[PDB]
Amino acid sequence: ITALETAIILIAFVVVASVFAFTILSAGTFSTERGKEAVYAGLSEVRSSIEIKGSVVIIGE
Amino acid sequence: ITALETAIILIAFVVVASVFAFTILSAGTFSTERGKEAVYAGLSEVRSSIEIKGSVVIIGE
Repeated sequence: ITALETAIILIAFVVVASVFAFTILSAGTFSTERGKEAVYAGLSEVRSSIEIKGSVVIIGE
Repeated sequence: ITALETAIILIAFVVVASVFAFTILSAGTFSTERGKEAVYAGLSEVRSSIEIKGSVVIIGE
């Protein structure tokens, strides 16, 4: 009889593998998305800056 | 392939998987500490200089 029952365990191991595979795919997309987001944020930080030109003290009276 | 034997191999693979994971955890902690210690040691050496101020005097006898 080790054939009809053999099918049943076979199906169960397939299903859990597929569901497990489903979750890795979703997790991978999220993780890589955050990675590129950090690089773009870092570059914009360095590029921004400000310079100075002159110094005048006036008096209203 | 009845279910009875299938359980036993399952347990064995989990245990070796667990035991291997524990070793990685401990190993990673040690390596991290040594890397941290190297940076502190390097910084201290660079900042430990000495100067000479004034002239040099010879006392004859």
